[PDB]
Amino acid sequence: AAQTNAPWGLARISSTSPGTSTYYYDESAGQGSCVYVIDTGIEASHPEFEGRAQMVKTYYYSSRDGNGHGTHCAGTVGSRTYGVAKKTQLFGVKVLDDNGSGQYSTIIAGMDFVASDKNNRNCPKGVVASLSLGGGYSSSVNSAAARLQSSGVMVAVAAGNNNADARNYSPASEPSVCTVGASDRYDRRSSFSNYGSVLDIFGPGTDILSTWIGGSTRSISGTSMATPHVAGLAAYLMTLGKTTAASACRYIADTANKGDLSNIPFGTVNLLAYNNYQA
Ligand SMILES: [Ca+2]
Ligand SMILES: [Ca+2]
Repeated sequence: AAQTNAPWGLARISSTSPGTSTYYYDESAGQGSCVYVIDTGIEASHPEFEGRAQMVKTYYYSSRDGNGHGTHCAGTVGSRTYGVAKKTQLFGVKVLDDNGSGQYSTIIAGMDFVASDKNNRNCPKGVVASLSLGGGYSSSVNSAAARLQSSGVMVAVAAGNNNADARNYSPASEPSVCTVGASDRYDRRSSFSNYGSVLDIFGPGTDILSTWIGGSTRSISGTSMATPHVAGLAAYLMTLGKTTAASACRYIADTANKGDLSNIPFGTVNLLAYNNYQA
């Protein structure tokens, strides 16, 4: 399949060179896989989700997304126009309030919930969890992310937007998950993106167009935008049978575009997510 005039992030992950505008992908498009979006919620009624998204858990008064952050990330995962895996199933877990904040104890409970909730969902091709959040270092938050990964879920987390080493931020500093940095359309490291040895992969993160609340769209930037690219790619590869939840992060790094990025400090991987699609 080919999506012409696609968002630059989608075209980048289906090309070995920057500057293209077509997203090449296999028609399976992640059908049979499931992706939990642990964020501010999802506006599941948005036409771009085609009825494939639903809220399953909230830790506040409502399950509605009153911020837009979670709706934006979920659209990058699997919306029709702006998504990597255009046929996956989306589940929303609202651990952040409508201001974009949340306590660590609530974020931990959300991860434990996903580990248990997947056992009563029909996801024959596997389960992915996308965490576009984080804060200061916390061993308890790292441990919860390691538990979710150990339970059989491919966990992708944002590296952070501090332009610093991600080793002082959680859950980005947990080695067993997949920590995602951000890049721009010129194959440069995003000026805000964290770095360090704990990073596993880079994804498109600057000026990312996706869905928004009120049935609209808008373009925002952050490592919170790069993570759903990797989460969507994992569901796309797992549906194709290329990898499993336990080894998806390693397979993505093994098959990524290598050396294409600039302004990468020494000690940080120079790897860019890539789907290796050949018609
Ligand atoms: Ca290249
Ligand atoms: Ca890792």
